[PDB]
Amino acid sequence: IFMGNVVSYLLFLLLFSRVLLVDFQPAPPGSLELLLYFWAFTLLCEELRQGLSGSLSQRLRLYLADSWNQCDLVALTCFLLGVGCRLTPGLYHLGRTVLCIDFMVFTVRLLHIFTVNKQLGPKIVIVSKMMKDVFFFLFFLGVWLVAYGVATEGLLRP
Amino acid sequence: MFSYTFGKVQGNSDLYWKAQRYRLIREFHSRPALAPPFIVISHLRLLLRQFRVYLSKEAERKLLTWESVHKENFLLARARDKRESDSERLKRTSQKVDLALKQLGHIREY
Amino acid sequence: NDRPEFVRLLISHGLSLGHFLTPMRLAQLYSAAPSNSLIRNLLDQASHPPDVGHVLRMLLGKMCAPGQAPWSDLLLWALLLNRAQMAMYFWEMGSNAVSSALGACLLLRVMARLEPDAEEAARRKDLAFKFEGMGVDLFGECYRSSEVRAARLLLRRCPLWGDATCLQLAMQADARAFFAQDGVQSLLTQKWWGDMASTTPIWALV
Amino acid sequence: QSWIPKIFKKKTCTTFIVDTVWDSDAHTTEKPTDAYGELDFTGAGRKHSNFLRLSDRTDPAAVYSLVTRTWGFRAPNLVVSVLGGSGGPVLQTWLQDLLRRGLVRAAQSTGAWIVTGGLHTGIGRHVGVAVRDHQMASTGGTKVVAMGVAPWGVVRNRDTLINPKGSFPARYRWRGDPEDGVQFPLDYNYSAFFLVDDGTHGCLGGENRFRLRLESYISQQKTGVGGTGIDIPVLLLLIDGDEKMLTRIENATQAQLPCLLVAGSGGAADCLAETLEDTARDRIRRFFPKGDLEVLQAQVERIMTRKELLTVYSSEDGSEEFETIVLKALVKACGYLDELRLAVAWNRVDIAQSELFRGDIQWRSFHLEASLMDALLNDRPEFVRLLISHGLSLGHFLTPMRLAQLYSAAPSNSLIRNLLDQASHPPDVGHVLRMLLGKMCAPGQAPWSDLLLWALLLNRAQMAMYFWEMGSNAVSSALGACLLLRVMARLEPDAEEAARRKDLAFKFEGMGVDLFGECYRSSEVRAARLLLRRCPLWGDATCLQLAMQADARAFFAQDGVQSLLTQKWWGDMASTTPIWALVLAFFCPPLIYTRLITFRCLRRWFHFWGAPVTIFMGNVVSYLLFLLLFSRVLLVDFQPAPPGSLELLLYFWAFTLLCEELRQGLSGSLSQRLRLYLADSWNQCDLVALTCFLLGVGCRLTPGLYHLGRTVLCIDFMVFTVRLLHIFTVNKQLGPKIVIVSKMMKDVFFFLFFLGVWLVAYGVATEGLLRPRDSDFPSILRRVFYRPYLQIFGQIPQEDMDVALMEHSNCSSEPGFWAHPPGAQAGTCVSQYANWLVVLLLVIFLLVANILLVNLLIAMFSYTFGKVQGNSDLYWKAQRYRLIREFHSRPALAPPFIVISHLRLLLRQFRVYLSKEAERKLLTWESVHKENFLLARARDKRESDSERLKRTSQKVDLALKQLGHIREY
Ligand SMILES: Nc1ncnc2c1ncn2[C@@H]1O[C@H](COP(=O)(O)OP(=O)(O)OP(=O)(O)O)[C@@H](O)[C@H]1O
Ligand SMILES: Nc1ncnc2c1ncn2[C@@H]1O[C@H](COP(=O)(O)OP(=O)(O)OP(=O)(O)O)[C@@H](O)[C@H]1O
Repeated sequence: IFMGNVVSYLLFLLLFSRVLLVDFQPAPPGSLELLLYFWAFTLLCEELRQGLSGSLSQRLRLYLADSWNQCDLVALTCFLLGVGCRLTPGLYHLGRTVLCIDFMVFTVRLLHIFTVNKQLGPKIVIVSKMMKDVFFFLFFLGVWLVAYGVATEGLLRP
Repeated sequence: MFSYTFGKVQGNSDLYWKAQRYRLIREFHSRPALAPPFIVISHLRLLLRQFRVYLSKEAERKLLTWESVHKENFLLARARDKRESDSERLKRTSQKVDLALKQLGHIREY
Repeated sequence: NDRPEFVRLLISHGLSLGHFLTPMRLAQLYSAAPSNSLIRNLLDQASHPPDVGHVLRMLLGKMCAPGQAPWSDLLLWALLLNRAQMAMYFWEMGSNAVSSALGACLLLRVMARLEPDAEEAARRKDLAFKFEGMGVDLFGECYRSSEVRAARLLLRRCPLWGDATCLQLAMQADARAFFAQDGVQSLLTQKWWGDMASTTPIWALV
Repeated sequence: QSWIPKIFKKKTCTTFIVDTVWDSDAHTTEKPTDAYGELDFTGAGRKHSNFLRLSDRTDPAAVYSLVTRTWGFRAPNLVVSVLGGSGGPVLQTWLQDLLRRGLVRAAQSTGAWIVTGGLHTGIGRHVGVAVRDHQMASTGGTKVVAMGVAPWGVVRNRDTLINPKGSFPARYRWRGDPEDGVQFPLDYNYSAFFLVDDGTHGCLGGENRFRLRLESYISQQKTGVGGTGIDIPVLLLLIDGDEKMLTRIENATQAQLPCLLVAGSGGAADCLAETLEDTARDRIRRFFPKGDLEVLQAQVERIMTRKELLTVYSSEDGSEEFETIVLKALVKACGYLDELRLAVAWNRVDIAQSELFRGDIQWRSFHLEASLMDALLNDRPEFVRLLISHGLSLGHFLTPMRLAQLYSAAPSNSLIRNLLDQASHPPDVGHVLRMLLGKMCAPGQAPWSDLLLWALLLNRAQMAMYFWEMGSNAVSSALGACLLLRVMARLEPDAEEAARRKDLAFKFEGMGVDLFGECYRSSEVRAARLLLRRCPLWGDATCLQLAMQADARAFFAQDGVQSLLTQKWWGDMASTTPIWALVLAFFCPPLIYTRLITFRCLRRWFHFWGAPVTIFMGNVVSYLLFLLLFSRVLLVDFQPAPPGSLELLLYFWAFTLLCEELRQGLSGSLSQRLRLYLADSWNQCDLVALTCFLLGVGCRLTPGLYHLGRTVLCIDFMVFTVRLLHIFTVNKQLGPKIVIVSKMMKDVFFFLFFLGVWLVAYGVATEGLLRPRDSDFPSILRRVFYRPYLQIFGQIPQEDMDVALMEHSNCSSEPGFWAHPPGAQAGTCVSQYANWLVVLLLVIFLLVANILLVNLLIAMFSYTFGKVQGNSDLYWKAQRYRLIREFHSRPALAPPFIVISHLRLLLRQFRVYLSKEAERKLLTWESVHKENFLLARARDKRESDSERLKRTSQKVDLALKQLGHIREY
């Protein structure tokens, strides 16, 4: 079942990229875009089933307290928002942009899918423990960038 | 910093992954055998219709007796290991030297 | 009076525990908790004879909450009152040892959250770690003896703990040391491969 | 089980006679039994006993087989039947001390069965109290086994035991009833209960006949594995008693059962003891008032008739002297058994030491051989060590019949039993060794090697170690033991038995390492001769061959073996020869005759050009020149024209390389050798290289497929070049790091997986945002994967992605604003709707890939390197011998000239040899070093703080005993 779902998710990403890079036009949606809509609907139904089978309020709070389920909810919400924007005649480019970012959000869930895998799992969970070092690096880099960039811009006087 | 943190969190991350492996396997066992977008088929079934062993009493009794035998062996081994340590040997030697002193005092009195 | 050595000595000497422990005696045992203890607070809440069943239901939820020698009753009493040595003795004299160790770990970890005192919570967590270690050691012994019977012991439902399996109790108790031993991991691999052989190559599966 | 009622009966009365004589056998009918199974004493949290209601006329064989096999009771090494028991719940304190400290302690130490009445009254109650008190103040020792032979009819609340289907969890009411002098409960301190139903109710004494028959039957069984041991000793202990007890003693004496009478007890015990020490009627009158004198006197006379079966436990004797007294009661009954065989039947090595040390008796060779056979069969290494340290001829002891008996002592479930059964399609140990270790590795006078092989096959660690310590070819036997144990651990159905075999193999490998270290510290030349000699015990295999077969990396890793390998690597030259000197002599042959190379005309020439290091250097030079020729042909001489002279020379060189590979594959059954060759990764790479060379040459020779041949040969050159790493694996400097490199592939794969996911996400997002007009499939793949991949290496094309750096042109008919990227493989027109997001995505991509992923990979590499350093070094040290041997086995010529030597090998189709004197001297030297090493280890163990504390505790116990003796008087 894990292998089948991995293959299905890879094909879903392939279809998503095919629709995003080729089939996405200001015209009404075509067959492949509607197939992508149906596939995202089935993904949403699976997520809803998993949330139900996991009181209603306590279960919803449990679902919304999980970081990866927050990411999956963000993915599905952005997909819905981009589709709604695109179907509106005015907001086609906004829908394209939202769906472009939503593709990244969908793709980064391969790590969460393969967390169960024996080889990738421990290192994937180690990766999340490096964010404090990353944030220290970003803070020091931001301070240095501000100082150096403002000094150079002031010296050069463009 | 990355090298230090990696070396520091290696073992705890491995233990966490081992602990969560059961939940991941259970979750993959609970899901439909179909893959999307075909899962909707199975979903319709789950919309229309709405990791364990079972042992007989004899088999359960035999299994519990076997477990009790292993528990008693483990407890006996632990007790033997504690008794034969140097701390307990020294304690018993001190107690027996106290007993010898008492007997020597009794002899010395008369 | 919390004298574990005396109870061990008196039970090692001949004595019928099933005849000893009457419901009045069990009520007296539960009425020996300090008025400032967490168990006294829970019993007072459940009384809106003791209500140990209600306390267990509210602590471990359901399907995890729990004549003849009643070692399980005495173990539950000693766990609720946080008496480490007597709880360990009653575990050593009981029957469903691995599941009772996991359930004791779960109950102690649950009650350590409801502790107003940080030191009492630390004591409960220490006792829970000791019980988890006892379960790990006993399952290691059993698995070295026999893998099939160890797997049956791990996957059976214990009626003492609400028909919960050992894996469910360990997951609820967050007993990572129990999940980390080789027998449990190999059983998990065997369940992962289902009705196929765990040694099946990945390329063959593809 | 469910078969018990079919073979065990119960007696129910049919003929009614009022209280003319009720016969127990004539007026009763036997029916399938209804009371059998296990007992749970309700309320008490104790283990379940095993109970059986059985007829009075039940043969002891069936019940004994039920106890030993069905109920899982070990056969007793001794049976003490306790009789008598004066009326009164209170015994004399000294008698209670005798029952607890003397009887129960001895029963636990010797593994005996205590047999008495199982009821909670009288001597049964007192023995139960003794067992309880012993267990309360007890260590982690095995529990005492108690049997209660009690009448069915006086068992209180026995109706709860009746269930024809089998009352396995039979709940028994053992307390709470008013005390009565007729019915008594079952004492729960007893492991098993035999309820002898003779048909009566409330009558005592109907079970004595079955009890005596059972004791007599047990007296005829054999101890130990099989029926090889001595008859099980059965002793009757008598305390107090009455006239019926005198009848019991008379019957037991007539049944040839020794009786130990406790002096100071009372009637029927002090009476018989006083009569025995007197060697007449007043004693019977005072002990037995209201008893007819004639019958009692005649009974006492019949008792004294067989007075060699009676022993007296005098009041002077203490409890600690119980076992010894039992001994003096058993051997006196014999006059077959002796004290040594009894000490072996029990696990009492102290008794054996005391018996051997006493000088009044002189043990002969047949006593010692019998005891040694018992100790060997029963797995008693301490006894065999003690009996061999005592004088004994091992060559005379071990006969072929005895060795067959030793091999027939293996469990039916053992691996060795399975192998012996397979080989028997006397034992077939030779065939088993042949099938285990192959051939040329598979194995009067003291046969220590035979006993070592027997102990290794049966996996008896302590006896195997002892037989190794007593043997001769110690280093080779340790390596061979390690090899055999590692081989047999694969064929083990049980994982724990395989773990035990691997533990023993590690211990033997450590023993070999320690002994070779000792020998090498003593002398390097003799140690090298010992390492390189052929051991006829292990198929004329050298120690290096045994270590290679056993994968004994710890043996290869010690400094003496490594220095010997270096010496063999340099051949007939000095191991300290500089590498630059070797190069100078290689390129200037006459310089081998100068001071440059210190050897240790024609002979010198062959010595220099036959050394493995010189062959390695020559092959390295040849392979470098082959790669040079390959590159010259590939870059210059490769034309669609027919092949030239250099290309044909390259063809010939590749042919000679293929012939060398074929020779190595042959010299390494045909199918098994081919599978071995194809299971090696580097040989797979070499096969791929040669196959691609052939494929490219075939394509090029075809007129159509010239470019395909060029491409295939271009990749094939890379495959050939990367084999320099495999060539230099043998090198000392590069080897360990080369093998460390292969352990980084998991980190590499994690990096590639994370990078691929990030590349897919970022590239598809950027391609979607930019919307290039030249959206061909290769162009899309390029801009999705290849350009972001190059951004990781500093190739960041801002002008192709940042619209602010482009010229804004109306190059698209679609609504919106567009810009023209100058890049050739860009879309020639891109959207500028949300180009700030493209820039932000580039910033995030650089952060995630160039900073986070790369540094994470560095951290993972550092961790893995530190983790696998030592194991990689050990692996390289282990494989060094095989690499040196392989370079020694190959021709002294280098390709393409090797074909010359190959023709020779086609036309004609690391050891020392010692004389008998030199071999004997070397083996004696090795034995001297082994004995010194063993003595040093024993001294180190004895002088440790643990053993000092243990001896101090023992001597304080002795001092307490002497102080008690002083205090008594
Ligand atoms: N059938 C039995 N076998 C072995 N031990 C027994 C048996 N019955 C009682 N005992 C032990 O004897 C001890 C004292 O019990 P005892 O038989 O003297 O009286 P009781 O029936 O238990 O009590 P009470 O006097 O209140 O009726 C206890 O240790 C008990 O376990
Ligand atoms: N020549 C000898 N030198 C030293 N010890 C010896 C000698 N002969 C026998 N022994 C030892 O004496 C002990 C008993 O052997 P003993 O000489 O009494 O009889 P035996 O010839 O070995 O046996 P048997 O009585 O069966 O002929 C053994 O420990 C044996 O090793």
